[PDB]
Amino acid sequence: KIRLYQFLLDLLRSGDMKDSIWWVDKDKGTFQFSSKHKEALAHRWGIQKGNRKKMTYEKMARALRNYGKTGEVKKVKKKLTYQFSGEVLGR
DNA sequence: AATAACCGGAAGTGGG
DNA sequence: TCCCACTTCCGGTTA
Ligand code: NA
Ligand code: NA
Repeated sequence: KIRLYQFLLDLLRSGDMKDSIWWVDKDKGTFQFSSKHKEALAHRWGIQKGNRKKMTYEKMARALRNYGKTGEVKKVKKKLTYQFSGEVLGR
């Protein structure tokens, strides 16, 4: 099953949910969620995963924070903004 | 207060 | 057995 960071990177590449997520500076790997439309993207993540409960942005971001230590995704000090690692961007 | 973004410990679920 | 990669729940902080 796909990993959350890859789900997000794939969305950014495909542009299929452009109103929910977008690059801030794609060269740096920085991206930002929509305040008003992030839940639709979270819902899609849960359905793609086959999870028992409805996925929420709160729970999705709880998972995102766990990447801080290993480094795949880090929180940026900007509203709803995160950053992929160079390794994630390359791989 | 109402709303929103952000936080993480702890325990549960999946598939190795 | 016991870690993976989250998920779910809860209580919380800051603006
Ligand atoms: Na929020
Ligand atoms: Na603010």
